[PDB]
Amino acid sequence: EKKAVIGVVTISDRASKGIYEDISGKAIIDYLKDVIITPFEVEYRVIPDERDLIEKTLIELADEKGCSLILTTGGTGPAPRDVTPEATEAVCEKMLPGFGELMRQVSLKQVPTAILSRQTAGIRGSCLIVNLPGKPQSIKVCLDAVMPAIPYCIDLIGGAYIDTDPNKVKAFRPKK
Amino acid sequence: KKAVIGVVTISDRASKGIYEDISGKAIIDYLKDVIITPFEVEYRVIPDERDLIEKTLIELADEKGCSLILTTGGTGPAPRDVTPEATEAVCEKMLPGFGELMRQVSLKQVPTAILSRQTAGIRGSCLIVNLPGKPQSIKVCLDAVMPAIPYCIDLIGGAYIDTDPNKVKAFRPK
Amino acid sequence: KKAVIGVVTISDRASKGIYEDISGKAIIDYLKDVIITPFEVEYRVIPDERDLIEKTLIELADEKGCSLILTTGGTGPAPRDVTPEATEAVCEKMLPGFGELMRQVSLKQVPTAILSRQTAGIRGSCLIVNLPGKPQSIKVCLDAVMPAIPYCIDLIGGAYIDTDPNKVKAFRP
Repeated sequence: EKKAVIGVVTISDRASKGIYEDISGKAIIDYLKDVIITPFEVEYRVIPDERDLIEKTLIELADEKGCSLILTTGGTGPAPRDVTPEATEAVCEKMLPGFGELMRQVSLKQVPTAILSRQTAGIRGSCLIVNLPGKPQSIKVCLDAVMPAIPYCIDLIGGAYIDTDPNKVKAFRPKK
Repeated sequence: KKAVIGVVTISDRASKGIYEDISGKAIIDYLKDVIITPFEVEYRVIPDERDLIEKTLIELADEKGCSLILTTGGTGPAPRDVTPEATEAVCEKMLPGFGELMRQVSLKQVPTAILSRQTAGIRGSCLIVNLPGKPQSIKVCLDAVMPAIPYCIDLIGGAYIDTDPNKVKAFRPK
Repeated sequence: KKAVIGVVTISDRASKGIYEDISGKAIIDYLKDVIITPFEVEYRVIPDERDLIEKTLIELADEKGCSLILTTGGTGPAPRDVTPEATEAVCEKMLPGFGELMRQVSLKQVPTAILSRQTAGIRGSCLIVNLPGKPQSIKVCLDAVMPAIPYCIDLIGGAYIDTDPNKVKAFRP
């Protein structure tokens, strides 16, 4: 059986040179540990806002570390240096428009500027890559919104088996 | 102009063997139930081979004169699901609102609706729309987008289609 | 630094002088009504010709120094409706959330909202947003996206804009 490996990449020129506490990264890893009940390992990376480095990082995680899921945080706004979506589009062979649409929709509730987010999601081999926001409150609503479909998506692309605690988040798996 | 509607079932079972087509059935049943104007159906069941999908859509729009083509199948994240790609390839103008609405109305009952890559686009005077595969989802999606289809077809110079207002209100700013 | 907003009406009728532009005027009125900071308007009424749309958007952003450009017209399914195409052609980064929300908000009124291809993108320090036609559908879309515009402009190095919190709250994290 394939081992479940999950990538968590915090993208920020600032944090890349040092960060006392990666609140965004910690929130994401905390979430995963809480809701997931199947065995899995985390591959954490903190890199700057450099398109080529982000692409190479995602590639290393998916291709070398064998991640079935990679969650990024940061670099998805309208500013010129925010190139996480561009890097994500570049390494994936197929994008999932439903992710960005839903994440912005749930984020909009409390954040009117959620429509400025260029967060997306895509598939590279047997790995799903999802761009999350930076704010803890936004990260939470986005994960609550998309996690229910992640395990099944991973099943469909041949990734590692992941299951969640139905009491926190139920991993929807449609059957024949 | 004669109203011809294409219904294309794209199967990922061409090799495993097809024993039924409940998806195509749901679509044909829907069309017959709501459309009140005369129309014919060009039905195609093809394997999920990208070039064949594009070829089929081009034939239906260009040779068979369809004003609307409805597809089912091959719209998920799996690598073999390339219906959306084929659709983009044959269309000159895409309509993002279709995929958006279809994923939105399907979300409550289908959390995995965000995995769907269904889209919609225009090729000359023909509107092409990707539909899901589950009959229940097909009806839900068609109920959401059919209201704007007849009018969209008018705007691109396609054949006249009108539905039973007691079943589906084809909105026509007129 | 100076706040300049472009308002582009893409219509044949209006460009011929045989139709008053109720759309563009509604946009200008909206801006004058909600903005409380100093700004000027660069108004243009042009035919729906692909090349003229791109050149007008480029003139406004590059030569007139607009930090925001609002277009109206040519965003439907018809083959002549190429405002979105022209917008994509001049922007270096698109904003999918804008089209998503505008269609969302429009669905409330009419189901044909899904036929709209309105979008938005960035060119340098200028934000370009495609608005609807009816002066009424314009107010509705603007009420939905305006809250995030001033801040977007801040992030791309554009001019400072702020609105009347009693009319439209310009959200700034």
